[PDB]
This record gives sequence, C-alpha cells and structure tokens, in this order.
Amino acid sequence: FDSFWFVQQWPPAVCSFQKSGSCPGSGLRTFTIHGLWPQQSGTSLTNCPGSPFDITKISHLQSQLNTLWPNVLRANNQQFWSHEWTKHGTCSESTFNQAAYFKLAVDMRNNYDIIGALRPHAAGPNGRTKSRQAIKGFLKAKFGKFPGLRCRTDPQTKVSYLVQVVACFAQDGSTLIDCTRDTCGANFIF
Ligand SMILES: O=c1ccn([C@@H]2O[C@H](CO)[C@@H](OP(=O)(O)O)[C@H]2O)c(=O)[nH]1
Repeated sequence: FDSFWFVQQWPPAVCSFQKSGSCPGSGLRTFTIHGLWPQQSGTSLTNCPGSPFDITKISHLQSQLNTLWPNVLRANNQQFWSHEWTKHGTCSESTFNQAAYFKLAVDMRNNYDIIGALRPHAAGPNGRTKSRQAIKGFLKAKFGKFPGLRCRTDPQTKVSYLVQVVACFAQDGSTLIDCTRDTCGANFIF
C-alpha cells in the first residue's frame, strides 16, 4: 500500500438515508470512525489474506472504540470492527498488526477533530448549505492538507448531504498528504 484514507462519518446524515427501521446514529452528534483504508495507486485495497479478527488483541481499547468507533447503522460494534479489519485492515498487516491498526485509527480520530476545526469559523453543522471550497479550505488551514469530502444525494429531495470526511495519510500512517477525490459537488447540506 502507498497511503491510507482515514474516513470519519457524520452519524445523523448517514442515518437520514435509512428511511425505515432503527438507526443508532440518529442520536449521535460528533464525527465517528468509519474506517482506515489502505490505498494503492489511487484505489482501495480490500479483502487481503490475513489474520482473523481477534478481540483480545484490542481489549485495552474497548472503551475508546465503543465511543469513537460505534456501529451507527446497527447495535453491534464488535461486528463492525471485525468487518473493517477483514475487509481493510488485513491489507496493511504487513506493517501494522491488528493492535497497532486500531490504535492508529483511535489516535487519528483524537488528532483530527473536524467540528472543532470548523465551529469557530461559522462552518459547523446547522442543517444549512455549505460550500465545498470553504470546508476544504478551513480544514486545509487547520491541518495543513486538503481533506476529501464525500456526499450522498437524498432520493426524495435530490439534495446533497455531506456524510463523510476523509483525511489522507502517507504509508507511514502519520504524515498527512492531500486527498484528491471528492464525491461532493460545489454545495451540500451540513
Ligand atoms: O456505522 C457503520 C457504517 C458503515 N457500515 C457499513 O455497511 C455495511 C453493512 O453490511 C458494511 O459493509 P459494506 O461496504 O461492505 O457492504 C459496512 O461497510 C456499518 O456496518 N456501520
């Protein structure tokens, strides 16, 4: 792998697209971790042969993971962590064992506070329209590199909503680099 995509999701927006059934994320008001995805030549490496998910290797992080990496779609956090490890984590296991991988995600979340970076500049979430250039600009100023913005369009109103924010890192897992792919248009609700 040549880099990582550290993806955080905005729970309320993610769950807004679940028009039927329950969705735990509807009640969260901070960005949570979706995943840490190894990249290779501009694409996500997935399903690499590797070690099976082992909860005992991250037992010391259960408090932090339950708070920062909850399953926002269903009430089963462990299943989500297992799924992310098998689908993405195994692809960077050559350098980051399971324990180091989850610790890395936790540290990245604690050092990349999105709302904290936006709030002071009147760019915090309020259900109104925001500019893609503005949001990317504020994050670039605070963290030093451009983030990736991911949006989804509501089937009913055809309005675009910001759902995920990506922080791009080099293969060392600590050096931030510019992201290059957004799925958001010029404007979106946040
Ligand atoms: O909080 C979250 C956010 C996303 N997912 C995602 O929704 C799917 C549920 O089966 C999972 O795999 P998918 O890409 O492979 O199909 C996971 O990526 C969750 O489970 N929980």
